[PDB]
Amino acid sequence: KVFERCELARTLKRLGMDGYRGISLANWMCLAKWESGYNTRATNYNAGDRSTDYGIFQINSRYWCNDGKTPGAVNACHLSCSALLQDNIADAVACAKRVVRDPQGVRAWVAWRNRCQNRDVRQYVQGCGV
Ligand code: NA
Repeated sequence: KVFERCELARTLKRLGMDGYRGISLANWMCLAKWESGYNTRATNYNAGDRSTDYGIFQINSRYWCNDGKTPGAVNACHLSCSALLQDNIADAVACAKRVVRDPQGVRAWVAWRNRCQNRDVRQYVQGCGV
C-alpha cells in the first residue's frame, strides 16, 4: 500500500521508532520517502550482485531477510523477504530496528546519506501531530 505522509508518521511513532537507537522520527520518514515513496510493495533487483531490496525501507536480501535466490546471503531479521511486502509494516519495522543495531546505524542505507544526512528533515513530520 502507499501511505500518506502523516499517516505513516503516526504509525511509526506507535511502533516506537521515534529516537530508536538515537534516530529521530523525521529521519525514518526521510529514509522511507527516498527508498520507496512510502510504498510497502516496492522491490528493486540489483543485477550487479543478485540481491533484491524489499519494501518500504528497501531492506536487502543479502543480510536481512531470506528469499532463497541470493548467493551467500544471511537472514539476520529471521524473516522471509515476503514479510517485508505486507500492508502491515510491523515486521518491516522490527527488521529496520535490527539493521540500526549494527555499528553503522542509520548510515546502513546509502540513500539516507545522500538525501537526509545534515539536511533539514523537519518537513517530513510537519503538521502530522506527532
Ligand atoms: Na538473505
